[PDB]
Amino acid sequence: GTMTLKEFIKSLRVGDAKKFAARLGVSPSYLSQMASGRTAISPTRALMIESATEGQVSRAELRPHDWELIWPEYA
Repeated sequence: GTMTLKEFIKSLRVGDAKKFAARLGVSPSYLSQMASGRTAISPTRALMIESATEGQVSRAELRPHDWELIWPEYA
């Protein structure tokens, strides 16, 4: 990918980021905790974020320490 989840959210307008949290089925607080590394991004939600950002925030940035194991085919 090109950027981290935190970097991508930083770039959205506040209104857009509230809509992005809504689209992901999470609260803006939970999205923030995900972007700040305070809680895990589930494998499915990583796929959701990857597809929503057209690959800009990829599963490798969202599960940096075990993406090679969860998706051996992606590598």
